[PDB]
Amino acid sequence: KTHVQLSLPVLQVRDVLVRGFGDSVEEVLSEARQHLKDGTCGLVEVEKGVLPQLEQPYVFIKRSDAAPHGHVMVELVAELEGIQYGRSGETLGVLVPHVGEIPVAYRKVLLRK
Repeated sequence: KTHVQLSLPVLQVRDVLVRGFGDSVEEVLSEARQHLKDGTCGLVEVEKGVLPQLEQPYVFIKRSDAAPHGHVMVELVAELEGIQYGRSGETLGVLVPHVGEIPVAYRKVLLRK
C-alpha cells in the first residue's frame, strides 16, 4: 500500500528520551520510516522552544492534502541548518523515537509510504 493508517503517540518534549533519529538527512528519514512501520515513532507538537530541545536533523510530518477515516494525509520532510528536504503543507509535528514515554494524545495520520 502507498499509504498506511497510523495512530502516533503525542509526547511532551521534556519526556522525550531519544531526541532524534540520527546524524544525516538521509539517516533520519530512513530511521523515521522504519520506526513508523515498527510502531515505535512518537510525535512532538511544534511550539516556541520545542525544536531547540530536539536534535537536528529534524523529521517533520506535514499535511500533504485537505482526511480519510479521521486520518490526515501526511508525508516526511527533514530539516538540517534551516534547509528542508522535501516540500509539503503545514507541520503536524516533529517525529522522535518512542521508547515507552506516556503520551498526552494520539494523532491519526495516513502516511505516504
